[PDB]
Amino acid sequence: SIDVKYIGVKSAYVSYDVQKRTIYLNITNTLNITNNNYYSVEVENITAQVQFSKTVIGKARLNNISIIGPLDMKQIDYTVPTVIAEEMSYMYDFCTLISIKVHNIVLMMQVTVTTTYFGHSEQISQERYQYVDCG
Amino acid sequence: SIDVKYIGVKSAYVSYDVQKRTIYLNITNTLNITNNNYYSVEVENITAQVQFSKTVIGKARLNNISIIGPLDMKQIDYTVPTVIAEEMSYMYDFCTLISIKVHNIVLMMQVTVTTTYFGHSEQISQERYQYVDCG
Amino acid sequence: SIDVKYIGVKSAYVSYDVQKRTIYLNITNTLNITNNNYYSVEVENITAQVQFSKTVIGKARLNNISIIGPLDMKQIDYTVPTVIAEEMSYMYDFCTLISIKVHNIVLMMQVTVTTTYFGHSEQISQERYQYVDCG
Ligand SMILES: *[C@@H]1O[C@H](CO)[C@@H](O)[C@H](O)[C@H]1NC(C)=O
Ligand SMILES: *[C@@H]1O[C@H](CO)[C@@H](O)[C@H](O)[C@H]1NC(C)=O
Ligand SMILES: *[C@@H]1O[C@H](CO)[C@@H](O)[C@H](O)[C@H]1NC(C)=O
Ligand SMILES: *[C@@H]1O[C@H](CO)[C@@H](O)[C@H](O)[C@H]1NC(C)=O
Ligand SMILES: *[C@@H]1O[C@H](CO)[C@@H](O)[C@H](O)[C@H]1NC(C)=O
Ligand SMILES: *[C@@H]1O[C@H](CO)[C@@H](O)[C@H](O)[C@H]1NC(C)=O
Ligand SMILES: *[C@@H]1O[C@H](CO)[C@@H](O)[C@H](O)[C@H]1NC(C)=O
Ligand SMILES: *[C@@H]1O[C@H](CO)[C@@H](O)[C@H](O)[C@H]1NC(C)=O
Ligand SMILES: *[C@@H]1O[C@H](CO)[C@@H](O)[C@H](O)[C@H]1NC(C)=O
Ligand SMILES: *[C@@H]1O[C@H](CO)[C@@H](O)[C@H](O)[C@H]1NC(C)=O
Ligand SMILES: *[C@@H]1O[C@H](CO)[C@@H](O)[C@H](O)[C@H]1NC(C)=O
Ligand SMILES: *[C@@H]1O[C@H](CO)[C@@H](O)[C@H](O)[C@H]1NC(C)=O
Repeated sequence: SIDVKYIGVKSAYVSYDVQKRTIYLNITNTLNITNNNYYSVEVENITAQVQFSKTVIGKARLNNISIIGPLDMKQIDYTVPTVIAEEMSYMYDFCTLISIKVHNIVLMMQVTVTTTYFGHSEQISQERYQYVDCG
Repeated sequence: SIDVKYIGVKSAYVSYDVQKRTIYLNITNTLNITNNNYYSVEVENITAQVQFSKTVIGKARLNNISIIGPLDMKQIDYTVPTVIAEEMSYMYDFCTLISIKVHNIVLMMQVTVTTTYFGHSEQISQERYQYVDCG
Repeated sequence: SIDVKYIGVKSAYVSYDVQKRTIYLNITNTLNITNNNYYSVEVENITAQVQFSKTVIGKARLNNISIIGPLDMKQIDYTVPTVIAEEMSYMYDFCTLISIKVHNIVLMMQVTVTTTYFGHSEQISQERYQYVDCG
């Protein structure tokens, strides 16, 4: 990345801003902007690139061979009982939340067992989070 | 990365800002901006790049071979009972939260068993968090 | 990275700012800005790069071989009972939170078993945290 910007409200190169209930009288504004941008990003000069994978098996006895990749979830139990017994009561639940395994952003790249790779990998995440808002 | 910016409210190269209830009279503003940017990022000059992987097995006896990658979750139990018994009571739950395994940002890169790689890996995360807001 | 900036409210190269209830009279502002930026970042000059992995097995007897990567979670138990018995009572729970394994930012890079890599790895995280706000 080159230019990553997070701005809460207002982003401006030039901002002539006047707010409310304001007197803006007898103003002479002169502005000259000579802006130039030159970009040379991700230039590659490879005369020879070689990726080689070789597997050779000869008169071999293989048994009980197990290969497991990443992210192996096994024998997982969730138990969230919710028992509510009432007896001449006044129940007032305004905003009650029961969240189980809530995912917002899941970015996965090159999650493998055997990988051979060359170059650039980029991940960018921007957000403005707000889970619960009870007024 | 080159230029990473976090700004809460206002980002400006030039900001002529006037707020409320203001008198802005008899003003002469003159502005000249000669801005130049030159960027030479991620330039690679490789005459010869070689990646080599070789596996050779000869008259070999392999048994009980186990390979497990990362992120191995096994035999995980969650138990969150919620028993509520009422007897002539006044229940007032305004904002009650029960959160189990809540994920917001999960970025995964090159999570493997065997990896051969070359270059640049970049991860950028920006956020403005707010979980619970009870007014 | 080159330029990492965190700013709470206001970021400005030039800020002519006038607040409220202000008298701004008889002002002569003259501004000249000659700004130049030159960037030469991440330049690589490799005549020959070699990565080599070789495995050779000969008349070998292998047994009970176990390889486990990172992040191995096994036999994990969570138990959070919540028993509430009422008897002519007045329950007032404004903002009660029960959080179990709450993740906000999880960035993972090159979490492997065997890794061969070359270059640049960058991780940048910016946030403005606020978990609980009970007014
Ligand atoms: C604004 O400029 C004009 C022309 O220069 C002038 O006649 C006028 O009086 C100015 N305003 C005030 C409030 O003086
Ligand atoms: C920008 O404009 C102003 C306005 O008169 C002038 O004086 C200045 O020479 C200009 N600059 C360029 C680089 O054109
Ligand atoms: C890539 O092309 C040629 C061959 O290597 C080289 O002379 C040139 O300078 C390179 N270009 C850049 C932008 O580096
Ligand atoms: C391992 O080998 C034994 C006997 O050779 C077999 O009973 C067992 O099932 C094998 N393991 C697996 C996971 O299959
Ligand atoms: C603003 O400028 C004009 C012209 O120069 C002038 O006549 C006027 O009196 C000025 N304003 C005030 C409040 O003096
Ligand atoms: C910018 O503009 C002002 C306005 O008169 C001028 O005096 C100055 O020479 C200018 N500069 C350039 C670099 O153009
Ligand atoms: C890459 O290209 C040629 C070959 O190595 C070299 O002369 C040149 O200076 C390089 N370019 C840059 C921008 O470094
Ligand atoms: C290991 O080998 C024994 C006998 O050789 C077998 O019973 C067992 O199942 C093997 N282990 C696995 C995990 O399969
Ligand atoms: C502002 O400038 C003008 C012109 O130079 C002048 O006539 C006026 O009196 C000034 N303002 C005040 C409040 O003196
Ligand atoms: C910037 O502008 C001012 C305005 O008169 C001028 O005096 C100065 O020479 C200028 N500088 C450049 C570098 O252009
Ligand atoms: C890379 O390219 C050539 C080959 O090594 C070298 O002469 C040049 O100075 C290098 N470029 C940079 C920007 O260092
Ligand atoms: C280790 O070997 C014994 C006998 O050789 C076998 O019973 C056992 O299961 C092996 N271990 C594993 C983890 O398989």
